Amino acid sequence: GPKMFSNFTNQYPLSKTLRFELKPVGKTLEHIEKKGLLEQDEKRAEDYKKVKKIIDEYHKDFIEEALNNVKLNGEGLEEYYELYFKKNKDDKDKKKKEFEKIQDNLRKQIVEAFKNHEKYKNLFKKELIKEDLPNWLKNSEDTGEEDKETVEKFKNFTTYFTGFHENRKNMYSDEEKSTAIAYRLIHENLPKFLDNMKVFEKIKEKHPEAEQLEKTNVEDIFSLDYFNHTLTQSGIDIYNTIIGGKIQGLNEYINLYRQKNNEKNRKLPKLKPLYKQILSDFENDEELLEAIEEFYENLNFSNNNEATNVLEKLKELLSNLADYDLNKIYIRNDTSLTDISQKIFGDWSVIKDALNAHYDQKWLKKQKYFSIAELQEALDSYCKESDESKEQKENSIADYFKTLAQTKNETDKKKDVEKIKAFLDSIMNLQHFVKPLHLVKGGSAGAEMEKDEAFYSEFEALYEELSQVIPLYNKVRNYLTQKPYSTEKIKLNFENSTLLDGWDVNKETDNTSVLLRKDGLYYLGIMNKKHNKVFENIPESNENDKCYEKMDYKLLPGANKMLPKVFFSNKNIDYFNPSAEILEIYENGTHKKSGDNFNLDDCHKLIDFFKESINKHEDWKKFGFKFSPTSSYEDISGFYREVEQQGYKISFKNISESYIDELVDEGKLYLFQIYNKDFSPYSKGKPNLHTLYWKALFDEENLKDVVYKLNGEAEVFYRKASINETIVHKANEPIKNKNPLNPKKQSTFEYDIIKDRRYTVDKFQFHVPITMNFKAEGNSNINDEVNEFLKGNAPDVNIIGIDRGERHLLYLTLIDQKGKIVEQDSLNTITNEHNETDYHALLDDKEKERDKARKSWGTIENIKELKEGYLSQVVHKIAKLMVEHNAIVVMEDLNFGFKRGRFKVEKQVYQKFEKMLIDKLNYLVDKDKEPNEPGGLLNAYQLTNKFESFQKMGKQSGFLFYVPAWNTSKIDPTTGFVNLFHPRYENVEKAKEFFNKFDSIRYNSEKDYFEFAFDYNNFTEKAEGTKWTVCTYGERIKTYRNADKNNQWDSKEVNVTEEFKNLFDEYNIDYKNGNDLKEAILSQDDADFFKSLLHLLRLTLQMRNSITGTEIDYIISPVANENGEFFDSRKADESLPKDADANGAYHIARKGLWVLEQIKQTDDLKKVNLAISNKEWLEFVQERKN
RNA sequence: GAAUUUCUACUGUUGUAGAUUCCUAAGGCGUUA
DNA sequence: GGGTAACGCCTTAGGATAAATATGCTAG
DNA sequence: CTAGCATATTTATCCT
Ligand SMILES: [Mg+2]
Ligand SMILES: [Mg+2]
Ligand SMILES: [Mg+2]
Ligand SMILES: [Mg+2]
Ligand SMILES: [Mg+2]
Ligand SMILES: [Mg+2]
Repeated sequence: GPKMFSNFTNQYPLSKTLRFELKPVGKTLEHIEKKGLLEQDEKRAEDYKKVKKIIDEYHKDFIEEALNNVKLNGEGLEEYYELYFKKNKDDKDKKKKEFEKIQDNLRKQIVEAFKNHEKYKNLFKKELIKEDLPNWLKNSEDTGEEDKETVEKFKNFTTYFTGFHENRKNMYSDEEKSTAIAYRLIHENLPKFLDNMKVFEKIKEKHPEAEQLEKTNVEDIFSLDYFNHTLTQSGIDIYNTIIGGKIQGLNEYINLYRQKNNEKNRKLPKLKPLYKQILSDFENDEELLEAIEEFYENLNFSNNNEATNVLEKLKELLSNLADYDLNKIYIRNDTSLTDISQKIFGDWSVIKDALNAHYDQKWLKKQKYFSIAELQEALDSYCKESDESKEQKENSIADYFKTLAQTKNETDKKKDVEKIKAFLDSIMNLQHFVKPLHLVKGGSAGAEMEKDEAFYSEFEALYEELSQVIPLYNKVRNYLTQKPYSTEKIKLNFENSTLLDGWDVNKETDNTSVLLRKDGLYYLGIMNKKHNKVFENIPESNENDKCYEKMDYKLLPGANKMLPKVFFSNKNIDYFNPSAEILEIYENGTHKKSGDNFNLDDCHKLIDFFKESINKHEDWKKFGFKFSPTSSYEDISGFYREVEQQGYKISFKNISESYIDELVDEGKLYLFQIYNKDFSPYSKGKPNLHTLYWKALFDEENLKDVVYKLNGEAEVFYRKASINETIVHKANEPIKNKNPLNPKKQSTFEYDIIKDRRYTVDKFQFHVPITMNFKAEGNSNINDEVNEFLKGNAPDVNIIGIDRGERHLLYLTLIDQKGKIVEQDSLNTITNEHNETDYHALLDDKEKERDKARKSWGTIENIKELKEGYLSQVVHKIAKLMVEHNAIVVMEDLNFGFKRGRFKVEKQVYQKFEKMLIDKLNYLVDKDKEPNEPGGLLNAYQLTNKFESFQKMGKQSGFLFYVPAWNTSKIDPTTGFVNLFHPRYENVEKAKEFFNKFDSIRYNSEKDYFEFAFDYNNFTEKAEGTKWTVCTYGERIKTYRNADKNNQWDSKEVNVTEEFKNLFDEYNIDYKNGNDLKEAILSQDDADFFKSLLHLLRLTLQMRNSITGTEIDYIISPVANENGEFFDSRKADESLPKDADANGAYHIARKGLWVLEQIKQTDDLKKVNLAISNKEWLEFVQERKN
């Protein structure tokens, strides 16, 4: 039943941001436009970006000025150096504790260097933008009045930089966070420095020197006590340019020195550069047409002042190549030779084989440019693999050149993209063809001897005119290829530095924002900053008139900060009058547990004082606080949690509609409507999930016991129109349906349907942060509870396995505790309550669509978005199956245990799918369940730990278990047979030794198949399982090769029994009587027979028989299971996988079953390990009795 | 040639079904012309 | 495969606040 | 000289 997840609700809190659209009401938009609140806020974005860049430059200079004067102790540096070189050993107390201690000491030294500088006192305050930044700009000579004006525009608006200052505070921190300077300089740069030191101390001390030592100080860069110099960005740059790789560097020297096999193999010791210091570093179609016409005129011209037409001049010059001497004409060694071989002979390797077999035999002295005469000589004798005895090549190179020059097509001479693209295609095809004869740069590995003047002198001047296409083609491909709509939105402030930062009643003349509600529609009023007291004094609240519902939001944000601040402030300390004992308790930190002076009595006394002060405070005693007895508090954390949980209430006050209308009309209030398509009068179906969250924020049931909290610091954005031309489906005209399974062929609408209507007009935005499970205990890691429940009670817990199939996008298999399969279904088609969608067909069609439209340069993209919008349906299906069938979910481990390629859902997409399922199961609601029923809106399931990173999650994420997908597809489902063989092919001796360890090779008189009896103990350094009996009945499909004709990736159904019979009979081997075949197979000789026998042996052991063209893909067993029956996926009994992709999901489910058995058996929970091993998995599948 | 806070599949009829945590900052890696 | 940055991913970090306090303006 | 008001800016710092 539902007992499994009934106790896994309300575990830890979550925070999410809901997005809406703001529709201005009445004269809101008119007044917004009149006061120019949109241009101002779009200019503020540019000003904010420029001032942030200026502050970044200021921080750059401060970092360069601070780290320059720091001097590390050095002895601690030597301690870190020796600890880093103490070998692997073990993670004992020393290797970890002293490592962390020295790292923290160095980091704190760097941070102390930061703090000592005078500029650090007011680096994150109003002083920075008021005085320090203008003074710093004035000091700089280059400066600029524009920069000073931009900074001065924020002289009374500094609070707008609070988030940026918080972002920039992370760099000057002690904690080991990636966004820090000390952390970088002690954890990332220094290990690279020591690695460079050790690779130098190895390679240089070896002394096989052939490079320049650069000695004829110098070596001080690599010695110790120099890490102080490379602390700044200038030092890092100096170290990198010394390393190098326009000044010669050590890395360049060593890379050039790795040749002649003296040190070439030792490429790993290559010097890695240090990491960079933190925070340190066409127009239109008319112009394109003009450039195209200019190049056309430059190409053809009008045949004036001699023939300047490059198209025919180059053709004539190439036709004249035969008359020119071939002893001085050079040819490129690049893929142009491959093209020449493919065109002249039809084989792309003839010329290269001639050059590597007849021209010379060492490393061939590889040169960039060969000579035409040498190629002619080589082609005159190329061993004539398969051709006429005498080949009429003549001047084969020149013959091919002139052939492609004129007789190839006789069509070289010639606004729409098609014509321009075809012309460009022909042009750079010709330029690629003529490129081999061009001399690249000068002094390219020698050669470049005295050239043919009469040919090459004209050729070099002719080719430069045609070489202008490459930059032209680059510009064309850069300009022509650039999405229909745009998602750039301007943030709106409404003249308030702190807007929407909080909803509290007291803090509403400062944030100038309220919520209103009427007839189930939620509005948002952002009052003008000039009149911010309009809501302070409501004239009346009579109920006869139609009334809005203004929200009375009250909150106590943080108890640990708010309580001492209010109760221990010079303004209020007299009112509350803390006793001397309480003041001493707070000062000495006795209440805190982190301090060594922890005292339960002091903490309880402070808690009692806080309770009394809260009772005294007028705005806080209205919260209706109800605390536990003070004697039950373990520490101050419990009291703070209680205050935070109970310090939040929402009430709705009634205000006249006429007052709001007058405020909107007069321009004092900007009234929007928080809108969603579920808020429309025509909406009738199930509302969106975020709409349910928003409406539950203010529900009476929710407000009785808060589950949803309205968080402050919201944002209002403005998105401009992005799509000018519209594709509109006119009204009263039938529209063809896009769903083939839909019975209704056409639909008629009495109104227009504009494509992407949300992007053709200006739309406001509203991002509302909300919190789920406000009063949650905080069990962020439910693994201990899930494991305890699974061990205690699991007679009815099923297992679900998800594997990305080769053909099927994703395959699902649900199994019991006994391994019996209940449900098998490929997730390629999702059958929801409506007609099913063939997502496999969609992706299959759209991949072809994208690859064919890429040449057309239509920026369709998609594919990714469809595959990332497909996985949402799969996540919904998985959640439904988990809730309905009481099953855990087991998946592939993509960190350690990932699979190969050639699956539809690649590793990158599968990681995102796993992340999406983890996120969904963090808070899992059903739009159909009751609000209070478990799994409903107010009692949501929480079946997964909060997601932080792919690496942080281990082998268990709550109810999701991760297993290595090693040996999950190519295993028999019935028995546990696995093909662990790695035969390969070698000489006769090793093959004969291999076949010598088979127990018994024989022919079965009955049923007409071979028996290959053996034991796994003879093969590989493993001792597991028992002796198997591999047969020759269940292996059909075989492929010849990977490419080319007469051998290809083409399936050929062949009976291995018949082929084995023919192979044995054709060398007079007798097997009719049924005798053991070990004799007469040791006859040796005829190695090809051994290759054939070994290929059949590999053939008779493959599990997955696949055909590329046809969809059939079946797994068929080579061994029987206690009844002389060989498994076959084709003739399955619905208790075994029906498909070659089903086997992976079934075996992942079985791995999860093994995980469940391990959890149940162990009595040492909260410490047990779940990472399965290959030996244990092999023993599990080969468990004899099931 | 298809409406959406936003995405995907739709017509499920001014919308249907299921995802949907947003803003800012820093760093690392990969394709290539 | 020799010392190129426009895109495309990944990692990490801060926040999702009311109230005390300092400062500018009116008034004197 | 100048008490009071209104606004902008900073601050208060649990424990797992
Ligand atoms: Mg303000
Ligand atoms: Mg709906
Ligand atoms: Mg798999
Ligand atoms: Mg498979
Ligand atoms: Mg929708
Ligand atoms: Mg769409």
